[PDB]
Amino acid sequence: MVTAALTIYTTSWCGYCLRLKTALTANRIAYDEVDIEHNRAAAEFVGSVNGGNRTVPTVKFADGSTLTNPSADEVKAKLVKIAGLEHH
Repeated sequence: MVTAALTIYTTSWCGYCLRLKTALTANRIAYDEVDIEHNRAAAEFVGSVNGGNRTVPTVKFADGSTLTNPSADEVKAKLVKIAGLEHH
């Protein structure tokens, strides 16, 4: 369905949270977000794929894989191939 393009795992008290939001918004990237300290299973997941420990935001794509705190370019590059569009 690609409605869940990427799920953002972050805390509200993270430094990169609002930084990355703006980058995605400027690229009109459609995303879903859930806070990690509310969702323990998500916290566990993001904490595992994070840089050592839970600190940085992580995006879980529609393919199931993650990318630890990426920029809008980096996510666009991946997301496009998952959804389609770049073809005829």
